[PDB]
Amino acid sequence: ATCADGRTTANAACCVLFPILDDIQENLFDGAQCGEEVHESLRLTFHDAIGFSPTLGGGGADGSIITFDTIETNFPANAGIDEIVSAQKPFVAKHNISAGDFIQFAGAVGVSNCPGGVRIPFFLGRPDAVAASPDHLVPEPFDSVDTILARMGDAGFSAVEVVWLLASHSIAAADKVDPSIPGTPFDSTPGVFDSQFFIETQLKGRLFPGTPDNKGEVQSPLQGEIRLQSDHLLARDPQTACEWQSMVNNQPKIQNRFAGTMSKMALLGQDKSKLIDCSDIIPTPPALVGAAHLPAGFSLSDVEQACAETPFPALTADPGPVTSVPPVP
Ligand code: HEM
Ligand SMILES: [Ca+2]
Ligand SMILES: [Ca+2]
Repeated sequence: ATCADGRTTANAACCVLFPILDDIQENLFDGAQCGEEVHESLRLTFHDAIGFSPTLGGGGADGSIITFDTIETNFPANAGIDEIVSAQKPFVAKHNISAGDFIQFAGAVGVSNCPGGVRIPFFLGRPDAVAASPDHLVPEPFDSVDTILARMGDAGFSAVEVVWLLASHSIAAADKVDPSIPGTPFDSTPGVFDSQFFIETQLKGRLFPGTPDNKGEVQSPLQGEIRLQSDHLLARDPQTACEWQSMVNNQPKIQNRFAGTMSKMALLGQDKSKLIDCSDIIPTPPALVGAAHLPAGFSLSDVEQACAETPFPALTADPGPVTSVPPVP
């Protein structure tokens, strides 16, 4: 079909997304960048969609975290979901689509801004949220591996699918894990969608950045990087360790699995055959910047290998001496 300004798309219903793309790129993503706002909106897709259980209830990706912010925003697990929700609300009100659609749309666009990023399939027509999500549906970093895999399993995800989704921590920081150091990223290149997250979580920890005693934090191998307790355990648990390691220096797999599982996540509580494919609206991501590497000063011996069938790949270390990682601006 051909839309108002001559831009085209497969299905005419998708035309409404064009002016919304333009607005959010300029006014939410600070000029189509891969910074905080993108990170924040990516997180939001999860906090929305994961509110779904065949036993416990919840409408999955339905925008209920926005429509029922008052309730959900005040779940312990949704700490710091405030700003994101409050930031997207004017766009939701102003524009032409449901909150469920907007949350996933912005997330997908946001990802497409990150170097090494991938186009996430996007479908239109989620109806307004019916009710709030029930409590206890959002995984926390201090949840054990069994609790995390059970919850994600209950939502519809296998163990390997969890690992694939955690590629999101490649473009991610923390504000509330250690409040003393807001904006501390989970890997060295928070503005690039790459495998550094899967590499650097496998390294032997060295120190606590910021303060030493926080719920859901373990020692990080790098100053200016934070390691979630959960990610640390997932890189090493027999259920997830080998798949985790398989992501290392494997950009095409990372892109493929992330796009596939994100689309599955975005469809939680929904029906693909009852939506319109609006995937061609999603822009083309910039190519990957940089190659897989150990941090400077590090070597293979600093990797705590935990995949029983397959050894950790050979990676070189960055030229020079050990160094920190700036908080996310
Ligand atoms: C599976 C268990 C998971 C746990 C326990 C977990 C935990 C966390 C925690 C504690 C933070 C920091 C929040 C803060 O203190 O500010 C965070 C950030 C983030 N999470 Fe995860 N997460 C999980 C899975 C996921 C998934 C499936 C996605 C999918 C998109 C995701 C996307 C993000 C992003 C993009 C950020 C960065 C937010 C920012 O930098 O502003 N996470 N996560
Ligand atoms: Ca929801
Ligand atoms: Ca990265």
